[PDB]
Amino acid sequence: GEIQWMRPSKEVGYPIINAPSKTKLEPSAFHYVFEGVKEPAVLTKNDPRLKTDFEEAIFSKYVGNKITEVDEYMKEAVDHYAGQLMSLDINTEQMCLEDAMYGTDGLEALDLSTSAGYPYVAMGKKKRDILNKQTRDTKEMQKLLDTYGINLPLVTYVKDELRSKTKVEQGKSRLIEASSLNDSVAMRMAFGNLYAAFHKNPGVITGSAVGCDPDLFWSKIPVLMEEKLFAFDYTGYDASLSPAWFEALKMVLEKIGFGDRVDYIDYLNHSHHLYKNKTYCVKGGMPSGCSGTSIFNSMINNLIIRTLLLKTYKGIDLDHLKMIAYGDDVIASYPHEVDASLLAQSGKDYGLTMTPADKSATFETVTWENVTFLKRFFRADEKYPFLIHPVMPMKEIHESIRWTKDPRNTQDHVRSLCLLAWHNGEEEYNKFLAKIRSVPIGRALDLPEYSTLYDRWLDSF
Ligand SMILES: O=c1ccn([C@@H]2O[C@H](COP(=O)(O)OP(=O)(O)OP(=O)(O)O)[C@@H](O)[C@H]2O)c(=O)[nH]1
Ligand code: NA
Repeated sequence: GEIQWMRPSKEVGYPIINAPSKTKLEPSAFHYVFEGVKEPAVLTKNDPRLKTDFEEAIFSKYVGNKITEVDEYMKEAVDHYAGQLMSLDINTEQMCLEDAMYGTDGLEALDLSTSAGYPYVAMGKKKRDILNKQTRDTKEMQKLLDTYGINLPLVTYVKDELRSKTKVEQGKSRLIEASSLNDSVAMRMAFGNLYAAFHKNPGVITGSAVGCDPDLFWSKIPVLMEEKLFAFDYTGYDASLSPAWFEALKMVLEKIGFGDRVDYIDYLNHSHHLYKNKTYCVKGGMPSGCSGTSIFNSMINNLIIRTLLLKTYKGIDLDHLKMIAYGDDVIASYPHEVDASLLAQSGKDYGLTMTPADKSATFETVTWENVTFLKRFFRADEKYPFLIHPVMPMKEIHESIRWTKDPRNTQDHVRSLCLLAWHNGEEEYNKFLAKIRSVPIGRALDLPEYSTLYDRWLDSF
């Protein structure tokens, strides 16, 4: 990923974009009842907490484009992955505007809470308008697709969320590159069934985990993996992607019946962005707020791991590479041990910065005891060991519960945390509930007891 040029949006006929300057995150009723060290992320250059320029920091994620062409290894990776996806009979048909907007089996309806994007954000019009849950009115939308047409600019927003102190002092705030409602609808029509196929098949055939339900899926993973597990973290995955990785992605799409509309991939790759008063053009880099970002990032991860393996171990048998990705997160396996540190080295050559799994200091062996996927561990249940517990650390839950963005959603926010929390065991869960109930707001909440959660879990399989 690399910014080719940036300049004043007025110079090119674009309206300044208004983004709230104040966070919506305030201490919650549980702020002092639990521990935590995270604060809201910097949303402006004027934040007293800053210890370096904001703009330089938020955009430093674009480390550049390391590779230019798709080499021999990448091409092989493409053939293999595309070969696997082939076995899913993915329906190559387009998706009718109705299903793309209000969803169908395998695909959820569009989310009304996220930015409608340009030009709407600058016109003040929102999603509530165009979309009618019970109506299913294509008309208004359909009309808009002719008036403004696809392939429109991406509105860049600073993600309003909790970050470590360092990420606050270093302006390391994440940005949200939002796509126009028009594009989201288009792509969902173009790829709609690809998404559904992926959502309906989390595992090692799609090599994807998007759309999965951790409570059920965790018990299926161990069986799918090969003997030896390997993993690693990516630093700035999305922004590090070079155009070549997008071409490889198009080759996969073409090979499975979507060559028809691989142009859509070109806009993710070479893209136009609006941020505040400035406008910029980026070469490479997966935008964080487009339709499919998650799935396309996972597909690219499947090509990356394959590529690094072929480049480092001539003779490797990709048929026994069992991996599952969720964007940049990944959990992989092979019948034989491999040198992650070595693989990370080849990774640099492809423009990927890979480091020991879970901020380790060195690349150590990956086990079912220390491996994490989506910040969650895998823990077999005491009573019935064949059922696996996705275990989110309590630290994560503690940090989250200490803040709020809307007191109206306190019931839902805490309930959600409870559904992640109990997998840590009855003792821990009850200590968690106790503290929640040690202040008025908590005592008024309708929270599930351990037993109720555990019994429900057992019956869900
Ligand atoms: O809206 C956004 C923007 C960015 N991101 C994602 O955040 C990642 C970079 O944002 P982080 O600051 O969390 O990235 P990191 O993974 O590079 O941090 P390290 O562990 O290496 O210290 C990028 O790889 C992108 O995918 C989102 O998930 N959503
Ligand atoms: Na891009």
